[PDB]
Order: sequence, then structure tokens, then C-alpha cells
Amino acid sequence: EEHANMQLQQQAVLGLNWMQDSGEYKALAYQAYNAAKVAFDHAKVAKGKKKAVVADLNETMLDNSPYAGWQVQNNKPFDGKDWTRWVDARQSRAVPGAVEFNNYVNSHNGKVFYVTNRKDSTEKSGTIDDMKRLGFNGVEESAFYLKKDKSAKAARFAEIEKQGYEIVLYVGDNLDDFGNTVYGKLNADRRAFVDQNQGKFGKTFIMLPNANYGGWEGGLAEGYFKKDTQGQIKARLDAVQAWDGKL
Amino acid sequence: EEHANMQLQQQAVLGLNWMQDSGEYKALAYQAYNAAKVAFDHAKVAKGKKKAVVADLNETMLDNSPYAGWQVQNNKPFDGKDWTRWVDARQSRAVPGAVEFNNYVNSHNGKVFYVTNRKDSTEKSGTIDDMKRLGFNGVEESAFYLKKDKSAKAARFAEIEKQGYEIVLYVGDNLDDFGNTVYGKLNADRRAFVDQNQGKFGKTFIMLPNANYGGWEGGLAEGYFKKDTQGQIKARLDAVQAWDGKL
Ligand SMILES: NC(=O)c1ccc[n+]([C@@H]2O[C@H](COP(=O)(O)O)[C@@H](O)[C@H]2O)c1
Ligand SMILES: NC(=O)c1ccc[n+]([C@@H]2O[C@H](COP(=O)(O)O)[C@@H](O)[C@H]2O)c1
Ligand SMILES: [Mg+2]
Ligand SMILES: [Mg+2]
Repeated sequence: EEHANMQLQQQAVLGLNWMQDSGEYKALAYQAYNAAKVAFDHAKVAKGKKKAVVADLNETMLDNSPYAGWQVQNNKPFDGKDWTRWVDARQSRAVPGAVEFNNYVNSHNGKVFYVTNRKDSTEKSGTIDDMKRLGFNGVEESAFYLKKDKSAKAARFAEIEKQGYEIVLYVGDNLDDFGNTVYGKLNADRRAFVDQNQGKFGKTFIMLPNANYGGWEGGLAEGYFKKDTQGQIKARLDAVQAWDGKL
Repeated sequence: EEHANMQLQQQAVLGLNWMQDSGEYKALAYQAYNAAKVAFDHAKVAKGKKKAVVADLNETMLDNSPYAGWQVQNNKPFDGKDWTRWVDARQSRAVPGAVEFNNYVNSHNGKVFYVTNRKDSTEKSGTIDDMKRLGFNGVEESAFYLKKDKSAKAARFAEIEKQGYEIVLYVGDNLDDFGNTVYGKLNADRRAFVDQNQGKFGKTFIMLPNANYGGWEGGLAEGYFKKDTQGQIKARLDAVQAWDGKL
């Protein structure tokens, strides 16, 4: 139903306005990357290891907000086929502070590896072209660990370690950018993971804000991503914690 | 129109789900307060000054998300009269990491002052009661600078300085928690302020995420807060930056 598709995407509007328009969002991005630089400079690795930083791409280093804007304007639920066209459009922007941090790491005895669920086979060329244009250094193909068979990222982190790197910090907008332990899990388990790692945030796990999509959306309900549009609307509304209006 | 009121509040849903349910939101809160502790510990003040931290309350130290949930469920645009009832309901929660940071500052030769637009005359008793219950130390009345005549906060910061304090850092979810220079201004000017202070974020200006309301909402359009519901809906939608769907 077109009506349900409209309601689902209207529910994204305020979060999108905040990400696209607010100074507050930019300030959070700068805060994250300022903290990331401090952590990188402090990091020491085991003898014989090279220093790596793992960075997510979408909503961490690359800004895809115009795709979300297109969803709102056209009442379109997320579809990977539309996403591939967006990537091919080569209109990605950079998250504030990301290019400077990336280039600083790469010029100060580290290497940033991009562990991202952009698709290796169909989305790599647009990604590399956009990153070059946006000013990122170190965007040769071997820096990239784009999605092949698995969306969970831990196996790619392990590949990087096998190449003689010690990962000193991770940057992401999704908890699944830090490992697999809450991949596919509901939000209660995801909050618990965060509580169990409270001291790492702003140190070895660097967070960027994303109020539009991610593992937290799936985390709203069992089987969320397999529900129809009406079901997803209901899942979102049922997750709302509301004051009853009484004293 | 009830239909417009419904659409306006539906636009808050995803941002609210993210703030209420996600582990990612909690991680951002911990990141902010972890960075805040580092900044506080590093801070030095002028001879003869006492160390102060200025903290915002709403969506910085206190979590009012159930009020937003009530808005969604009842199709209610923001109204200060409903807000006062919410405050009186004494159901505020604490933002993750806030109580620990607050109490650490207060036990380590600093003082947190609460500079907040909760209303001094009608909202103070619920605020103090909730903060005591939530575990905050230092919530005697003299720690509070609640709103009296002006929503802009700089004059209250100056009052604190006049009492012999040097403010070593500010914590907030709204850029207006850092001074008056973009108070009442549109988002372009607010983003410019952030760019002009890029290095301060995560150091002396500590940001918490708020994808639900604030100065950035008013910043969407000239005279936004005086528009009717239809006008606010249009302002939000007109602010959206959308991909045109082409390559
Ligand atoms: N609304 C959504 O669910 C939504 C929006 C944008 C991208 N995506 C997908 O999530 C992936 C995230 O990639 P990263 O791992 O680089 O953040 C994208 O490549 C895309 O496949 C999903
Ligand atoms: N949707 C809205 O505009 C909205 C929501 C919650 C609180 N408020 C107001 O904004 C103020 C913010 O207070 P702080 O300065 O402690 O963040 C509240 O006390 C209230 O007056 C506005
Ligand atoms: Mg991402
Ligand atoms: Mg606030």
C-alpha cells in the first residue's frame, strides 16, 4: 500500500532533518573524530605489528543522506536495488571530520581499512571514485573490505589482523561495526553490549550518530526486516515508550 | 487539524525509536561523558578560581523521552503547559553516564551547575526530586540556574563566573548550551558556529545527541516556532535534501 509506504518514510523526517541540517549533528561528528585522533595517538601495538584503524563507511565516513531524502520524497522503503543506483550516482558526501582523521592516520604510521557493507561486486567503483573526489588518501583497492558473502564484519576484521596489523580502534555508526556479538540481535541485547563496554566508547570504539537506519531498526522487533510495511510501522509504534499523561 | 497534528508527530517516530531503544544512542552518551571526564581532569583554571562544569539538563543529563512518546501517541505538538505537567509527573530518567560524571566532578574539586530551561518557578520541585532519586549529588538549590526571564543561557553562565568560578567545559544537546551567538538563528549560521569551533567538540564543548527537538528545529525556517502545524510540516519537508534519482 502506498499509504503505508508514505507513513513509514514520514517517520524518518525529523531524524533526517537533524542529520542533514543541524549544527548539532556536525558537532557530534567533530567530537567523534577529535576523540578518535587522541585514541590513535595514544595507541601502542605489540612488537612487530603495524597500527590499523578500522572504519565503517556509510554514515561514518560517507554521508548518504540524499538517498534517505529521496526515500521520503518518493515514499520508498529501503531497497538494495535503489541503493546500488544511489552508489552509482557518485553523489556521496563526507561526514564532517572524517577525511582529516583518515588522512592523519595514514600519514602518522597507521593505516585505515574500510570495512563496509557497500557491495564489493557492484558498489566498489562508485565508492572509490567518490572517496577520491572527497579527498580521502589511501583509497587503493587493498584498503577496502567491502561486502562479499557476509554482512557480519568480524571475519573481515580477522583478515586485517592476519595481514600483520593490530587494530587500535574502530569507528562506526552501528554496533555491528565493533564485532559480531550482537549481530542480528534485538535492542535489549545491543544495549547490554554497550553497557558491558561502557569505558571503550570515545576511546577504542568511536561512535557516529545515525537516527535513520541500522541494526537498531532491525532490533525493534523479532523478524523486523522480513515484516511488510504495515508490520514495520506497527513495530516502530509498539516500541515507543510513552508517558501516560498522569502524575 | 488533527490530521496535521498526527503527521507532525509521526515525523518524530524513527528518531525517537533510536533515542529510546538503540544501544547506539547509549554508546554516544557514554562517549560524551567519557570525553568529558578526560577534559575535566586535564583542565586548569586561573589562580584563585574554582573549577566549574556547566551542564544542560534536558536531553543532556535528564531523559524526557516518555514525553515525546506521549506526543506521538496523542498527536500532540509541543506545548509548555503539557511540559510542566510532565515535569510534575516526576518520571524523568537519567542520560547514560551523566550521574557518574556529575558525581565525579563534584567529588574531585569541581562543581557542576545546571543551566537549564526547565522553569524556575513551576518546574524546579519536580526537577530536584527526580535528580535526587536518580542519584545525582550536589542538587541543592544553589547549583541550579533554571529559566526565569530569558531562554538564552549566556547571562546565567556569566552569573556563575561572577561567583568566582572558571567554567572548564560545557555539556549540552543544543548549541545554545554553549553561548548565545547562534541563539534564534537558522541552521546555516548554527553549522558555521560549529565549523568555527571544530576543535572544541569532545574537549570543552561536550555534545549529546537529540534527534527529537531543539534549536535546530527552529533553525529549519525563519519564524518556524510561530508557524501553524501545516507550516511546520512544510518547513521540515522543504528542508529535506534529496537525491533526484538520476546518475
Ligand atoms: N534504510 C536502510 O536500511 C539502509 C539505508 C542506507 C544503507 N543501507 C545498507 O546498509 C549498508 C551500510 O553500509 P556500512 O557498513 O558502510 O554502514 C549499505 O551499504 C546498504 O546496503 C540500509
Ligand atoms: N518539542 C520541543 O520543542 C520540546 C521538547 C521537550 C522540552 N522542550 C522545552 O525545551 C527546554 C529544554 O530544557 P534544557 O535547557 O534543560 O534542554 C524544556 O525545559 C522545555 O521548555 C521543548
Ligand atoms: Mg555505517
Ligand atoms: Mg537540553
